Amino acid sequence: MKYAEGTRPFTILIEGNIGSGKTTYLNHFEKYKDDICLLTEPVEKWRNVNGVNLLELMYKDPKKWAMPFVSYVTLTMLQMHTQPTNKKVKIMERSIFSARYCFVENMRRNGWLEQGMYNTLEEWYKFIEESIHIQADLIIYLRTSPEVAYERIRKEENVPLEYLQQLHQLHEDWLIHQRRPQSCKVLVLDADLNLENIGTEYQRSESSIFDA
Amino acid sequence: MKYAEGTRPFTILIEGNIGSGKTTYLNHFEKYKDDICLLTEPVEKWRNVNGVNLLELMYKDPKKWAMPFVSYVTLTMLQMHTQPTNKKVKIMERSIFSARYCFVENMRRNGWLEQGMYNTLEEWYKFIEESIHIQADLIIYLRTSPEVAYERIRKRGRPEEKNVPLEYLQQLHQLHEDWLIHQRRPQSCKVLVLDADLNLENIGTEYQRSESSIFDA
Ligand SMILES: Cc1cc2cn([C@H]3C[C@H](O)[C@@H](CO)O3)c(=O)nc2[nH]1
Ligand SMILES: Cc1cc2cn([C@H]3C[C@H](O)[C@@H](CO)O3)c(=O)nc2[nH]1
Repeated sequence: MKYAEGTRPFTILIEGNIGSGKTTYLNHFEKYKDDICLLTEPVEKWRNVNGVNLLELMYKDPKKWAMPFVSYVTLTMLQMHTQPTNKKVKIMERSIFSARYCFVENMRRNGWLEQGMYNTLEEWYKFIEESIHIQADLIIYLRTSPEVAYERIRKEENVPLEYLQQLHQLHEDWLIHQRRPQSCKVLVLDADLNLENIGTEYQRSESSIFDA
Repeated sequence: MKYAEGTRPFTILIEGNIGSGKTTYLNHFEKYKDDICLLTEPVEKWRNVNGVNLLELMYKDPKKWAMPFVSYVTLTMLQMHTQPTNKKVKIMERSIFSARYCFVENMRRNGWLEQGMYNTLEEWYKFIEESIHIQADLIIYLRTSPEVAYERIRKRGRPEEKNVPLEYLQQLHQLHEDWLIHQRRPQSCKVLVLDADLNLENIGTEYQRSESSIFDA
């Protein structure tokens, strides 16, 4: 058996470049937090590993901090995947899959993970796949232009357009092309548009809009 | 449930310093191969990781290769722990527990893992404890004085090991003492201690297999 086979709520992964409006799109589901297990990317855990800020240390010295940073990131996504709930729906911001097919892969290309390290991570991903139950029912792709993504990131971190281009192509390879092992179906939103009002045609029966 | 809760054979962990005679001790169980799942240190996997040799690189440049080396070593020990068998006894050379409590701790103390890396590895060990079933019924501790183990390493000249200083052996000695004698680590099972300053070539030989030709007519 795999670990946490009992965690099987309908599990939606929100995927997107930096600055694809993931945070906005996710905030819209808050009204449903009583019926939906809502998990936003755990940046604050990356900023504070028993004292240490792995996020700064990585965007400062990526050659040194890549392996440890992606290692910890991978753990935190694995916790979100395996996190039990009595709710019928889980929506996660990103996934172990975006860690493996996008961030790790870009880090290998940019030379921040040598072949030694890369091979070790891939061996772990194969072990994780064999050993840990990861419910993935649906992916929502917030698909952007790198140009549009770069504008949004200005509003913060020192991130070049070229990094966003790199992450865009890997997202295109995974979610549009089918060049990675594909767990589930993908729905694409044009995240170039403003998504402030997405889904608002749907209203909760409990909303004051339906009071007498 | 945890992964591989089905792998439940009586599992014995052989632990000791570099040079404690673990390879000799394990080889004496070879006559029991039909009834024991015998799993020796997977050094060969560490010497070829889809082409790369991680052991060399770690003893060459520990500061760079410590995080990767110990992460992969951890994986290979997990593969032995979780390996299924129809035999009633599994005997493993070392464990994830020596990786965590001895080798990772020693690399942190020697500055080859910065706090960031150590903390990340600890979070994973805690997750592995929670997620993966690790059968541990017995530890046999091949206890040595560092000086006797130093001498044994010299007499072998095993290329990677040759240049290990006495001070490194002392460090790993004290980490084994803290775990297997002092109980300063979370202890899963009982420990039996051999005096591995002595030669163990002939240990257990009062016991002979009935199938042995010494009991042929
Ligand atoms: C799964 C995953 C999330 C993630 C985020 N990040 C960075 C990019 C953004 O600037 C920041 C907030 O998402 O974290 C990364 O470098 N690798 C990652 N992998
Ligand atoms: C679990 C574990 C085994 C192990 C072996 N080794 C080294 C010590 C010896 O020189 C060699 C074979 O025991 O491998 C290490 O550096 N870290 C390790 N961790």
